[PDB]
Amino acid sequence: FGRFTERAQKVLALAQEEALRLGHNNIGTEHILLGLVREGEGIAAKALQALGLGSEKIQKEVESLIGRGQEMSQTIHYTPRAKKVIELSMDEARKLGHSYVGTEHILLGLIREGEGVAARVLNNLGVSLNKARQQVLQLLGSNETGSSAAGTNSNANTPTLDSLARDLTAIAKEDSLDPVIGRSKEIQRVIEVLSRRTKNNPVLIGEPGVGKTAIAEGLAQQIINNEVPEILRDKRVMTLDMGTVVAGTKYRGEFEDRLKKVMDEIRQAGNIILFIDALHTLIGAGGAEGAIDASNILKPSLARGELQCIGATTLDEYRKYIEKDAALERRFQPIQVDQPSVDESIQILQGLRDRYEAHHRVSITDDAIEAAVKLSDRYISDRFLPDKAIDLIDEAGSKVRLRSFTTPPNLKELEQKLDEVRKEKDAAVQSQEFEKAASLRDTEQRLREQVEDTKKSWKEKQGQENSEVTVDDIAMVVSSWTAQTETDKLLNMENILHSRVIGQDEAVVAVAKAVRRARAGLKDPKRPIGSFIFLGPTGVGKTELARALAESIFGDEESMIRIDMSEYMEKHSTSRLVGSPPGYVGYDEGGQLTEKVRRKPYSVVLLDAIEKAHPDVFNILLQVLEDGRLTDSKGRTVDFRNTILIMTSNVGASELKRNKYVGFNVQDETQNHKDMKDKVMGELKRAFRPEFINRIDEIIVFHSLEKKHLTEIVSLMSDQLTKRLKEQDLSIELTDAAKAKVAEEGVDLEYGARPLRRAIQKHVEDRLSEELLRGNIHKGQHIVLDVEDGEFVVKTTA
Amino acid sequence: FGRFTERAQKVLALAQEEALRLGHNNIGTEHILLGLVREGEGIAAKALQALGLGSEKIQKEVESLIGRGQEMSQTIHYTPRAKKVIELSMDEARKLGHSYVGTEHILLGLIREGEGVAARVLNNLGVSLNKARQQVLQLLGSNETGSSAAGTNSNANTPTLDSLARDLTAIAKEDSLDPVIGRSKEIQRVIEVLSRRTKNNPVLIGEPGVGKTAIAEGLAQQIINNEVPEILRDKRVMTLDMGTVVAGTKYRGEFEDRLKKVMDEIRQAGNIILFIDALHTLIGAGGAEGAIDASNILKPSLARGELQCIGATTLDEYRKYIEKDAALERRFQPIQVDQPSVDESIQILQGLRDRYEAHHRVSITDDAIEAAVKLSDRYISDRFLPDKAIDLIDEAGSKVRLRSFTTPPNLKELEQKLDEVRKEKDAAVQSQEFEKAASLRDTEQRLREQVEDTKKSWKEKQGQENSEVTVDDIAMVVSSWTAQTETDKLLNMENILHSRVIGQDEAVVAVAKAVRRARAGLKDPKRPIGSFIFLGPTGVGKTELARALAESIFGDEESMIRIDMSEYMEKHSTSRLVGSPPGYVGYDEGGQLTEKVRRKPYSVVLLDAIEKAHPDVFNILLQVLEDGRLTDSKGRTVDFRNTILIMTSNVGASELKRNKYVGFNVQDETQNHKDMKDKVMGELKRAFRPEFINRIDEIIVFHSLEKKHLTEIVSLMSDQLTKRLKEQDLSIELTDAAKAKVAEEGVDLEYGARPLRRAIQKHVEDRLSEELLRGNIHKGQHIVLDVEDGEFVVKTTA
Repeated sequence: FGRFTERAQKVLALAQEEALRLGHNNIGTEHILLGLVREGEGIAAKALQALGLGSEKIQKEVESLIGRGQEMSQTIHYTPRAKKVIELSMDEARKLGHSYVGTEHILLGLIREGEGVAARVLNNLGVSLNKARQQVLQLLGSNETGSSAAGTNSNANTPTLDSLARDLTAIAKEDSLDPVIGRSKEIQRVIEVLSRRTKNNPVLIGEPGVGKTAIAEGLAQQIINNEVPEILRDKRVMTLDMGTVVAGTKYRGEFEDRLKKVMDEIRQAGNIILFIDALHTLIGAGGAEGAIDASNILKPSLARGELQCIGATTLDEYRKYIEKDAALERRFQPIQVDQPSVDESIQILQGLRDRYEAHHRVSITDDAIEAAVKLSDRYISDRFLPDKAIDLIDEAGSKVRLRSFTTPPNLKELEQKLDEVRKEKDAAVQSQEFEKAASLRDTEQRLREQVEDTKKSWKEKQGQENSEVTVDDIAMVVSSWTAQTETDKLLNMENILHSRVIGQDEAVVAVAKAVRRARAGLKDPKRPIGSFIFLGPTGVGKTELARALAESIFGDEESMIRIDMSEYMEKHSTSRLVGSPPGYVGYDEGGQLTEKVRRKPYSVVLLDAIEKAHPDVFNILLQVLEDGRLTDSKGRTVDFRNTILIMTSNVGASELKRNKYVGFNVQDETQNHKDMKDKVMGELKRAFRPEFINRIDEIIVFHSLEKKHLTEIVSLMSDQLTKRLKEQDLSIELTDAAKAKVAEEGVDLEYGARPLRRAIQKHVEDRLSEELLRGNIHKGQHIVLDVEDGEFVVKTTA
Repeated sequence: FGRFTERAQKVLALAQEEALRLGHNNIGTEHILLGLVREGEGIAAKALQALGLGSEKIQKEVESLIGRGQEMSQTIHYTPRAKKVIELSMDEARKLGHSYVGTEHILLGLIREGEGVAARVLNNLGVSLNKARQQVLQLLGSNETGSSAAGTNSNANTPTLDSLARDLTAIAKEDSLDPVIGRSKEIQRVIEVLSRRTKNNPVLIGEPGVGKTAIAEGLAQQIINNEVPEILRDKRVMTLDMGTVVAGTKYRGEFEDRLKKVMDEIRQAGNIILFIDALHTLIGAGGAEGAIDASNILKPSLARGELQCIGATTLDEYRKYIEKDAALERRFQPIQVDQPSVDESIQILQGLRDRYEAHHRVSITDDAIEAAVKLSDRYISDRFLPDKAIDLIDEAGSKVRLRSFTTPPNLKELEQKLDEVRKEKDAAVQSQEFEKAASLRDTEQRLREQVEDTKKSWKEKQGQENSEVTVDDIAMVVSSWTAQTETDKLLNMENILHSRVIGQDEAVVAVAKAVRRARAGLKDPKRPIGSFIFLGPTGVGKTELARALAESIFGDEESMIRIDMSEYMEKHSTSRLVGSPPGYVGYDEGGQLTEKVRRKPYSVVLLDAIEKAHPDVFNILLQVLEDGRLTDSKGRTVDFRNTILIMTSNVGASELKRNKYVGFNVQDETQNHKDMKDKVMGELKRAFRPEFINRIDEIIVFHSLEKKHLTEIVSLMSDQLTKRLKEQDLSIELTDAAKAKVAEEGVDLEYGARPLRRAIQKHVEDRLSEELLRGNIHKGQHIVLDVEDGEFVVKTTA
């Protein structure tokens, strides 16, 4: 039902006692009622005893019902009536100060459900339903136990400390104050700044937003025992809570007045610590609106150090307060608030991990924690390092906890069946159709037990799967977003990149391995997952791999940035004029490159044809390649952390486009291979500076046809064909038998490689469409245009 | 009289029984009254029997009104009295919770209609009208029908469930709400997210706009029966829904406070699931302004795992929450939600067909759905895949149902007469003018019946027509906007393109058929539905076809975007289209091309002069043709889906200007045809960079004239001639003989047939106008340019 204590449950179970003992085959509210009076000295029972009802008195009425009875007590469970009462009471005990459920609450809950079996039992045994709830109630209430109140055993403090406000020291006497998670060196660092009084205030600057407040609670604790100096010893800690300070008078003027009142009482000689949150706002410096200019009072008080205070200030705002002068900053002092970096991340995860067992399957395993962090860093995305983490851990740790209970095969189908019956049955009884309902009822109960037995027979599937939550689990979950499906993308990357790369087995494998290394959790996360320079030809080379990489790692062809370096041979912006240039490398930094990768920090950054472009532009790109950042535009830091940077180039192109053929011998395959496997890496060095090339994982080499890179261009256009009809309905393929025959038409010596789209168009597309309009193919079928007899044939494969 | 209960309708028809039985030829309320008291055990009847009125008592009065009576009962229908009583009863039923109006309500309806036939019957039989309505009320008029008394159980629920809101758990107990449509494996994938609590929130990302809420209703069901985790044994789903919260509160601060209360009740921790609909609005991040940043409360609540929630964010928004940090991603987690793609579309169509049943034309057919879907996808193509679809089926799904019943033999003329009568008759009857009315009345009812028989005579045309909404029906309707008669626009494309093109028989058939190929299905919808190069002379074929293509395929002449790629060169746009720092290649990527085509992604994109245009431009153009998309404008996707990219090319002209002369020789002309239709697609290739232009579907070559062509060009000029004067309200026509004499001026070896507009201007426009100005014809009569003796002749005919 929920969560209950004994006392409750006992009155309920006494109902079951009555199930067989009174023969109430399913036990109504009356048995629950009897239950209440029958635990004797339970608060419900006691109430009923006030009304004069003994276990007897209830039971006599109760016995006048079924009368001991159907002692088979078929379906020896509750009734729907009693199930309402139990559910009501439980919650009616939450309502009446009890997290779970107490005996009293069940009688009270009975009263609530005052039309049920209990209710009529009680209206037959005289006593009113509210007189009963009265009696239970007067054995609840008058709480104040486990609590009291205290100020400060000094309270020299009084005119201030009355007003205005909570004191961290006070609330920490019994310790009803949460840690909160650190930000641990910060708590130490607070005592550095706070046993100061011309740097009175530690001033916590960081993401708000992780829980700055954890650090603050730090101070309180350490002034007691014992990290603190003798300075911060012999002190009392008071928080300047903004709401009481503004008061019900609801003005800034009132806020200042109350804050002043604290400053006068500060006569404790700096032995009082006052906490001023958003101290910069109070200083009133920075912005076009200061947000009150308390700085005037605060400055001599802080400077004298009589006001010794605690600062919570915002990253930029804090600068814009110490700038104010001349002892304003003789308070605040900055301190790094922990927003977890990757190692720290792991530790945070772990700290609330075990508690993911409120929604079970996680915690466990260690490797998964590590994965959570690490796997996010290379695969998905710009997100914060512990947030990334914790999510994966829980994500997978649940994914599977359902797959337990989704493996009952799909014995959900059982549940489905039972419905059809009920219906049939019900409607049949309504006709009567007595026994014509009968068998349908019976058919139900067959089902009912069958259904339920196999949904919880896969509680064995819970003990089987439902904790393990590994790297693999975590990766699958990281992929959900985007080490199962983060390394399977990698491990089979080469296969995937080759199917949209035009040959160039060299290129595919080079990129494949470098990305597969980095993206599997083992390298290049700060910089691009692969920075690369690609020399090759085009359409039998480079671009097509840039596309294929975007597609495989990040999802979709068009998750690809694209900047032209030939414009960065700049002077296209003085008088030829090109998109919004402050002056062209300034365009790259100031807008184009940085904005685009900030937009997708999870994409193939494609810096096309770096080539003869200004080496200074390459220095700018070099910061991406090394650091994986640029800081530009408006002060944005653009995370190329989870990009794969691909720079194309070519000035070797011709050979890289010139075959690998048996053009005059088979040694023309194997030295043309070698020729291309040379031409990329030396035209690379000749194109631009080595410094550039040096922050590049691999030099991706693109070759050309044995027969074979050519026939892959045919298959790139033919694959654009195979892809394009499902959007309107229809599965199209040019069969490989035909992709070969279509490839036959792309040979001349003097012109090839390009005509292929068109010849696929004529011989496939055009041929299939002029046969589809006639009505030789139904919609949503698979259309293979094949060769079957050495000629085109449209065959279907659904 | 509406769709209402039988019991009502029965008292009404019983009036008709009294119509003939007492001879009250048209039935007043006494007969309705009689109906009421005579049905015995109807609530009205029973009431009247209380009041002391048996069928007898009423009928005695009724019989004393007429008795027997014209049993012929001339016009044996209702009259305004009885019809009012019915209208009234309905209102007397409205008040008693009956839209299905019953026996009581009519007796009640009588009461309403005091000093009427019922009413006076009752005031003669000593029964006061309100005592009668009383009597009915105190039987049926105290409705409590279908009582269950709502709710579930539970009481702890109070702070949450008070607020806000109809909980998912409630609606699935009796299954009182629609599923609606999933995304079923998604419901499983969501419950996975409810098996976790530090990635708590499944986050449904998709169009709003799908009926997403169906997946959410999913959860409820799977947590119940029965295979769901140990976690989700004790799970309850309680809803946080914004709409009720904002209503009657009208402040952001208060709204947030209510959301805080919702977060608080979650103390049932590890027993409760909270549904946050529009979780994205709450996150209040990723924009430049929030939508109320509740995220601050939700994120730590989720991290602690006390809150565990069901999230609906948005496509991009899931990123823009996971960015927020540092347990902001420990909230959201993505889930796949689809707006129906084309195959799904077919299923949507069919599913709601049966619900359009009150049209008897939607009904049917599989093929009709298929047409709707398939045709919509390629043609308009400006909406979404099932919506487009369902609209076509239904478009046709009346169009023909109207052709069923366009006019039953249009005796609306009959009615016109019957009117003339009404008047004639009326005014005669008004004077007396007795027999002078007689024949007029008689003429009236003569007419009247005559109307009605032929007004229902295309119910024989219903037994002929009354369903047909097949393929062709659908096609016609899509053509109405813009398989068979929309695909007749594709199949008969050549005919359509030639009629608004300057000859160019080569060009017309090539584009026509190539587009028709793609629009059948095969020839690339991912890519532009036609990529093309149009070579030849401009204005002498090219542009004019781009227009004509738009017209046949897309349904509008001027559904044509048009960008010049040569300005994107900056070669005639270093000084001509540019000034200040921003300029033209920036226009092409940055907005012009991408924005315009995103607006209409069903337009002829006409990319002017792409030979000598930027080599950078061609990389972009190639990307349009291949990928079918460009991603520019900082992340906008421009759908070159059912665009027809038409790239023009200056070169070719000379051969195209050579013609298939009637005489010159015979050898070279019919080989000049063959020469221009071949050589031109190769003058393209020699002029510039192949990779873009070959990765196009077809290379279209445009004549100028083909000698052969002239008399077709003149008839385009003549149609341009004849139309522009209609705007000013004059009808002119050139006879074909006269269009012929103009055609004489564009025969030609090498000069094409660009001169034909001008020569129509000189010999027609100018000539007719030089005859119109001189007062031979004056302002608003018909002007024929004829040839009669081989010479021009200006004729008048109006």
